[PDB]
Amino acid sequence: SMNIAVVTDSTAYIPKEMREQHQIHMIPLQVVFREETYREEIELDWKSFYEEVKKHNELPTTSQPPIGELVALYEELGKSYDAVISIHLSSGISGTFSSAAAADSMVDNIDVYPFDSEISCLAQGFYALKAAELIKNGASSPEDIIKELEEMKKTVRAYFMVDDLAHLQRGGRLSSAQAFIGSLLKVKPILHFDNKVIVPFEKIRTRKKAISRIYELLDEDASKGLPMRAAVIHANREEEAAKIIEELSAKYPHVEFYNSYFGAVIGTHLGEGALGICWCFK
Ligand SMILES: CCCCCCCCCCCCCCCC(=O)O
Ligand SMILES: [Br-]
Ligand SMILES: [Br-]
Ligand SMILES: [Br-]
Ligand SMILES: [Br-]
Ligand SMILES: [Br-]
Ligand SMILES: [Br-]
Ligand SMILES: [Br-]
Repeated sequence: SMNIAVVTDSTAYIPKEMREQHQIHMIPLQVVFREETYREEIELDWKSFYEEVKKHNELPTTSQPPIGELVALYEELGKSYDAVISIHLSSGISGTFSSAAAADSMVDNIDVYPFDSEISCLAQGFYALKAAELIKNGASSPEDIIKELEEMKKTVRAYFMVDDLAHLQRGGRLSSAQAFIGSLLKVKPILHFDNKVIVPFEKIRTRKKAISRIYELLDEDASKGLPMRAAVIHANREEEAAKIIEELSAKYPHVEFYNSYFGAVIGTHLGEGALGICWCFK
């Protein structure tokens, strides 16, 4: 029956060729520099970001997409589609989600179904892949697709570490956590999402130990022998990510592994040297 489009914001970091394969449209968030503000992924790739930042001593900030651009995308989309699955980074770390919702009453020709992925990066990307796959196999209810995504959210996991805690501190997305701890985070932990916001998952002494702990955490799901997607995400640490994927994929042939990155908007908050691993059931 009805035609359903799929949208995600840039911070899902789905490779552009893969988005084309799967019919996934994308709305960029912004990275703000001293002179220029860019639309990430389209106007600034991840290597340029980390290169620009260190060779200009940039202290970038980020912005959600202008509500105007969301509306324009939906209006355009609505000429060929009845509904859009609009998938976004956590409502606890960005106003993007709530702008997608508010943009729905601003467009007549399409029904927007905002989905709070309560996460970001390729973990959020995974929801858009599932949505496209469902749509490809004749999913004709936007509601049924959303139900599907919410169930999948039950088993999506992500753990990550940063090199310098200062970037997160600066961007403000450790506020909730620190509001609950009652004080200031000084030592680097494993981080994860809990109730839509970033919080320490566990105290750890070294990055090496953090990775090994995350391996254990992955094994808990990877050991069931059920089909999975997983991504090792880096902020300018591609070789390190590749060694991890080399070792992990050998160990888990049933887990499809992606080498992915923190782009300009997310890397603005995590900082170069950040590393994480996420996964979910296919
Ligand atoms: C493999 C692990 C992936 C986990 C994803 C971590 C996301 C980093 C959180 C901080 C970024 C906040 C973005 C704010 C954008 C805006 O200004 O609205
Ligand atoms: Br792009
Ligand atoms: Br329409
Ligand atoms: Br509408
Ligand atoms: Br479905
Ligand atoms: Br630090
Ligand atoms: Br926060
Ligand atoms: Br660490």
